[PDB]
Amino acid sequence: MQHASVIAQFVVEEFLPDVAPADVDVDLDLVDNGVIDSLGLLKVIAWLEDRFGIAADDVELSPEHFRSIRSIDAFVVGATTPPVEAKLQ
Ligand SMILES: *P(=O)(O)OCC(C)(C)[C@H](O)C(=O)NCCC(=O)NCCS
Repeated sequence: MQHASVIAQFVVEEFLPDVAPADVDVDLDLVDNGVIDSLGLLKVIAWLEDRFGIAADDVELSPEHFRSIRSIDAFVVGATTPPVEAKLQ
């Protein structure tokens, strides 16, 4: 897990940026925020894939992928771990 704090900040900042993301239990299943799994996922995959040019086929989309931030961290780290100071819309 590299820059794991950025991953929580990346997802948490999108939902609650007025709250310190490092002060949020990053152990919460993003499923509650599943709102991003469909509407945000379409925008994130289209924008995120374009930014790194990663084909969606490389990874399958499913609710289990958002079950926990740690699970996603492994898939992202296994392919690419891009650290960012803040989430870009
Ligand atoms: P949302 O809560 O409608 O997304 C829920 C899940 C993740 C179950 C979604 O239906 C799914 O099967 N996975 C992602 C599908 C997808 O490509 N989303 C973009 C347009 S819905």
